[PDB]
Amino acid sequence: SSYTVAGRNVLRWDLSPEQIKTRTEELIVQTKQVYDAVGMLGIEEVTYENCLQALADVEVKYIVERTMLDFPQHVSSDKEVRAASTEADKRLSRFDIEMSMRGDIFERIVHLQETCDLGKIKPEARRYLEKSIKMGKRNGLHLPEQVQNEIKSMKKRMSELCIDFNKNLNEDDTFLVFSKAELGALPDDFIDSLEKTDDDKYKITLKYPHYFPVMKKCCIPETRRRMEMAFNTRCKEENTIILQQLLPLRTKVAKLLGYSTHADFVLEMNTAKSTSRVTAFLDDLSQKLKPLGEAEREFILNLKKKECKDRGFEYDGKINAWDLYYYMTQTEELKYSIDQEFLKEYFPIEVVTEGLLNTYQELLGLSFEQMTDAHVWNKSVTLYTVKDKATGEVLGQFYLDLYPREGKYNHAACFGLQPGCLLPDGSRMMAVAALVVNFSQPVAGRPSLLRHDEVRTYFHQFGHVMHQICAQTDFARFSGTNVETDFVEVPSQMLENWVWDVDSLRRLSKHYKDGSPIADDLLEKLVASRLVNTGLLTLRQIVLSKVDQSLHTNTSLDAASEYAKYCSEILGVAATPGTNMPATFGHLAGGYDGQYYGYLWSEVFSMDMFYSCFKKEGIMNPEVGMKYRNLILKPGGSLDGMDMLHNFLKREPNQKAFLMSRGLHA
Ligand SMILES: [Cl-]
Ligand SMILES: [Zn+2]
Repeated sequence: SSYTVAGRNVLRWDLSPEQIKTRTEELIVQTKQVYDAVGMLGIEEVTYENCLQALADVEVKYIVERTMLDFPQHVSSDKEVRAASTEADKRLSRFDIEMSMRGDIFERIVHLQETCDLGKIKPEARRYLEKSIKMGKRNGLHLPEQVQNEIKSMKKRMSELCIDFNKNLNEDDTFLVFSKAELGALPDDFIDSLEKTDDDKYKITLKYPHYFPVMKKCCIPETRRRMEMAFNTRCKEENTIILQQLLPLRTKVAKLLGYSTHADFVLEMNTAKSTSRVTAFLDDLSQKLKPLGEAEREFILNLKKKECKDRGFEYDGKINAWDLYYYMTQTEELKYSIDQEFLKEYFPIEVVTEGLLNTYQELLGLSFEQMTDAHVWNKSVTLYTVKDKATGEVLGQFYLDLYPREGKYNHAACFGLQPGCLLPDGSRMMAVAALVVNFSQPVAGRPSLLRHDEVRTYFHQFGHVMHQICAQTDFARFSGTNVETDFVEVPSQMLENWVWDVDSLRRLSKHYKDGSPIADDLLEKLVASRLVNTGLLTLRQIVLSKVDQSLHTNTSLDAASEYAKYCSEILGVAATPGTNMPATFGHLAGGYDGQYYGYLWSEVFSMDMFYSCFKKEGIMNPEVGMKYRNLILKPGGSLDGMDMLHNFLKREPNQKAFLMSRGLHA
């Protein structure tokens, strides 16, 4: 039933290494049986029930079983279960490539479109049919069989390269060792948490909770230099080898499919449509931010000269990559009176989580209840059940996995586990999501204290959770977050706006000892500090967006060189010789390849919506929140992104709101 919880979460995290391997093969047997059945049908005999429905039914069954097999590599504490899940993921990705490239299925899907009365099927059924054919042509099934086989050969190779690129980064355990003197100006609560080694020194990993606090706060520039050198050479040798194979393969395949470049190939499936529009979007936006960057660079450089004079260090006359976060943090302290180590005392994990959940219950018309003694992949992970408030309909569940450990995904993300789609049964399948982040854990009496950007990250991922859960579609491939890649960061970045509002921030905050609120004064300063460093922060995102495009267009260019070019030309902060940032750039192997612009692309749509509707009619208004839920979250990828923006805005979007959020004009 669509009004109940029990029996609707089919997922299990019991699995032994043998159980993953055996179920991978079983799943392939069961799924291939359906594709064989559809392929065996005569061309004249195919119909909705035995071809279209049969494939869509098995897609649901496949995707659900697959996430019990491919997800444990990201969250299990057992190393052997992670490797089995990894090897399962590689196998199943080769299986996907085989089924996607079957000419007999593609032949029958095309025949069904010409002969079937397209007006009698649902609009999303027409979409399934149009997209399935589009995929077929994008997999080269219109080309000769000898070309198809070559394309297949390279796609299997590219899959394994992509999986190896990210595995190398998650499995990395590079550390550096420093004395107490070398970690100067880092707080005691940071340094006491670190592991002591021989010769009374401390161990610093290159993880996000270690790296950024050192680069932000450490006052010894040699320490910052060594940490940045280490961070931007993680997996250098092995992932440089991967990129040198990966990028030319992407080109070679794209050219065989009839595209000039790989960037052109991916852009066709995005709201931006074409690489010309992306290049124009980034160059135009780079131009507008240029004066902000020039001003921010000049203030930072003056500030360095003062600190170098005061502390008596040598002054090299430039902003190095290792100086960038340090003086950006310091600019925030001087201009907005914000100490992030003071401010986090007001954001304890329990108070933030409660505040976050209360915010979006009210806004989106939902009810969350935590489940007790829930089946989970770790003791520290919790499970919540999402209900519609008015109807009482059970929309989905989400897991919260907030704390770091050995083997876990290093970065912030949201994973789709179950789609919110129709079954063969006729009933609705319950959506399931996992919020994955890395904030400190409670030590003794001191609880987990969140910095403001950690709260924002928490809100970011919860935007993906709500998208995954509120999305109700007929078919599995359109459900949840399966939208255009350059649209998928609309719902996530949207929710970040509630972390820059005074009323919302007061609702999210409480001091951990005495329970006092943040001062009215300091809340104004926090909301006003949104603009601080915005030039260089946005300019860095343009560098990455530009690099990502360049590496997927002209693929006879050195990746590190290309990064250093845009670093100097756009950001005005040089990449340090010997470091290759692209080799660490996990988005290039995690499905944002040629699509990293999508963050900035989406932020235009998120700000335009936030300013035009939410900020006008009150940011906690249920009618606007329900209008957002129904028009943006609910359809999933069953409609185009730009149509879903049109339905909400009643017009095409524009950059006015985005530009106002940066402090510009048009
Ligand atoms: Cl052949
Ligand atoms: Zn995101």
